[PDB]
Amino acid sequence: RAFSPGLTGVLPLRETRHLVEVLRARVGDRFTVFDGEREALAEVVDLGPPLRYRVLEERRPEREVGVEVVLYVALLKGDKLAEVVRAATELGATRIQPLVTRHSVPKEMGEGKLRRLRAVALEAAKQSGRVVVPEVLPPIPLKAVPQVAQGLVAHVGATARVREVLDPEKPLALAVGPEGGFAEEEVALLEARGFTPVSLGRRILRAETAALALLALCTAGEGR
Ligand SMILES: C[S@@+](CC[C@H](N)C(=O)[O-])C[C@H]1O[C@@H](n2cnc3c(N)ncnc32)[C@H](O)[C@@H]1O
Repeated sequence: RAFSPGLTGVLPLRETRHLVEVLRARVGDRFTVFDGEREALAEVVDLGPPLRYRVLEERRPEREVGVEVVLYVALLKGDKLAEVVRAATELGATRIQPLVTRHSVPKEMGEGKLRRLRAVALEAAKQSGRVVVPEVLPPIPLKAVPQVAQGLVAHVGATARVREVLDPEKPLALAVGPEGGFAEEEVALLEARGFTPVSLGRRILRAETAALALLALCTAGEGR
């Protein structure tokens, strides 16, 4: 795959070189090009440089992470979850699950909130390139959080880095605590669901910044 800003048929110097120089490209070879916004298949026309290609068929850029990415975040005060669902949507979350935690101020979510979150979601995906829209389900209790093939819980009291446990091939389950945070009993209770504690640095982070940090380290970090 090559990088061509705009898919105009003119591969920038760097791209032209590597393909012909290193990869050893010739006239006829069918490769793909993308500019980050769209993509398509091509057929090396002239080696230039710059190498001029022939777009054969417009492709649909891979936008999804690859595995299911569930975000279990505690109900936040105000419209915080609105900023979370947005960033999370553009970060790869394929499903967002609000959680009712001991210290989570709000204990429930009205159809109005669940409405705006879904609105924000279906918009964030649209504005991120994603065609898939993350599912924003009605809140539930921690106890409901099922067993997970893989789970990471942003825990201030942890020593494990995400890049030391993250298994790219297996689905992903994330968990962030409310403004107050997860209760010592809640945390371990999640670990009993398959959630491995993870640190997001040596500074206190808002539930929103925490969900973003965690998410970014499991997708944007791995370049997926
Ligand atoms: C802002 S914290 C609540 C206050 C925090 N327990 C404290 O006393 O420092 C809410 C959530 O943000 C996430 N978080 C914030 N800072 C974190 C950190 N340094 N490491 C891991 N998670 C963190 C966790 O999900 C935490 O439950």
